[PDB]
Amino acid sequence: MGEITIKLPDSVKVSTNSILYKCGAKDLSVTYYNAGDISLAKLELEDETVVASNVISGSGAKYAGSVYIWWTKGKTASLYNLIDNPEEDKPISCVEQ
Amino acid sequence: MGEITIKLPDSVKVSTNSILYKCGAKDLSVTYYNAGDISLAKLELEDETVVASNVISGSGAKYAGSVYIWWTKGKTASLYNLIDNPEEDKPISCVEQ
Repeated sequence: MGEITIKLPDSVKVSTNSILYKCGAKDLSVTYYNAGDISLAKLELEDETVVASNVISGSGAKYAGSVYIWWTKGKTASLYNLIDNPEEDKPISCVEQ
Repeated sequence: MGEITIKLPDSVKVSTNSILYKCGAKDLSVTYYNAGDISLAKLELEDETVVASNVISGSGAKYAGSVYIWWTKGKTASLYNLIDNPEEDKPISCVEQ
């Protein structure tokens, strides 16, 4: 296969945005998938490839996928692994590129 | 468009399972998208159509999407809306069909 096709119950428009973030000394390729309310972000992490959904948040866009939290405020974003850091308070900082 | 294509960085196999759950007196069509670690569930809710990702859990499969929590233990599953119920403790019970 190689690809996940989610068929949406409508003719909604679907957009794909890719961003390069630099997290410390590592690269991270994140691709966003937007279709109205639906918003996914595929995190191509070294540890495991994750597809996270946009979850409830107050400021920024919080994304939840496997054990990961991808929280983006603008060009900045915080990477949380909930097993490395169950408190969700010692994130890895990333910069958009 | 009408469809979300997530292109996976590999030739992993991708499977699609659809289930009918009955939640009280309503129907719910849920489709699961599995590709290794990656696991999504499109919830075709009356309120809004949601695509949730599999998140960290201890028992069952917990899925997070928008303000929704879809938690499945077997044929049973609990639907939480975090704005209706911020405590995540008064779920709507659903039965597989």
